[PDB]
Amino acid sequence: RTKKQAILETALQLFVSQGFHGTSTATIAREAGVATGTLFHHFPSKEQLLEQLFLGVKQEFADAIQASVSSRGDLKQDAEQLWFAALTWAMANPLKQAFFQLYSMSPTVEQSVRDQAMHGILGFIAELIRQGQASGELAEYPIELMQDNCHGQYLAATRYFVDHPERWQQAHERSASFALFWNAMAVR
Amino acid sequence: RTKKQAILETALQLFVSQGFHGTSTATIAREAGVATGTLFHHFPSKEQLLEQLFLGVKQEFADAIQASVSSRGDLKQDAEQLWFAALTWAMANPLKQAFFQLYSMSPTVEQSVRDQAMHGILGFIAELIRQGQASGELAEYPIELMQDNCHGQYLAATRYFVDHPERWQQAHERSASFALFWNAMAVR
Ligand SMILES: [Cl-]
Ligand SMILES: [Cl-]
Repeated sequence: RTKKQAILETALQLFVSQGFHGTSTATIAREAGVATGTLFHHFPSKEQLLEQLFLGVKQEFADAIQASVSSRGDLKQDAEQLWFAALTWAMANPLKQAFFQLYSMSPTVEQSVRDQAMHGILGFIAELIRQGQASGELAEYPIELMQDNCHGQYLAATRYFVDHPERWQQAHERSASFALFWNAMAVR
Repeated sequence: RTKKQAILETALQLFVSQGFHGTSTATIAREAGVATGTLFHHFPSKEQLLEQLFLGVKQEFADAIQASVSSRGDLKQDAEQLWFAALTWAMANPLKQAFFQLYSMSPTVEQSVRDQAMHGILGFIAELIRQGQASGELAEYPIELMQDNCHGQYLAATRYFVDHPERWQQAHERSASFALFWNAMAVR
């Protein structure tokens, strides 16, 4: 409805179907129904538009998975709720999920912007790992390697369930996905 | 050296720096030093060139990691050698590794071609998982989910070590990366 929102929504569609460098600002503006001048006012470069979109979608994801969890104090239970809320979000938002698969861990997004998403927007993930390490449930590996690992396993499980959508309906497949996630981190 | 190889190497450079849809066949042919006619002889479409490049780099990766293994019959030891050979390859080939980060798990490559790389070129990975399950060393989850998980953990660890190249020189960082990889799969 808003000019800025039409640009962001149109950019999301095009960056997924045609890529970042495969998409021109003229195409974005036209498909959004705005003058090229209006696009550059809100976003001075195509790079800034991608960065704002990236952080925006990351914030939506973080907000959805945290709002789905009401803790009872058990870390493994909360980790399970967060994992299945993340995977549910991925199946419910196929365009935004395809955007993560393409840009979340790619050399395309500036490392500093990927850092803001990792330690800022998803800062609570490292806090849960720290709590699990302190309680003796999680192994003591470098925190940043463990968060990248959570991120890689999420992308692997969502690739799997998008490729085999019938398996997302099978509890044995879902349980196996959490087991791979938890057992990578758990103390041995 | 060969006309076909100059094209594949040029396409690799451009598909990484400018993307697939951001790169034209004219630019590829020009930068490879070949006539557009020669490009289409070897590769009838830009899609076929990406697919042949993709399978080619996957075959090089598979060949390098398998050639670096001195197996003694211990699965965990062989998995450790394969994991560190894969990460060594990623650090040694920054362009081809960036190509995997961008295309290996992305919706850009045809699912059929991603399947040929997964079950054909890297078919030995599934065989090692089956052997580990039969020996009581690896958990019994669906093998395709486990293989996607191996793939996601590799991309996460190589993202980490490319972002922090000084940590790749630290044995405790390296050991922690294998621990996350092995413990995801191992029986509990
Ligand atoms: Cl969506
Ligand atoms: Cl390279």
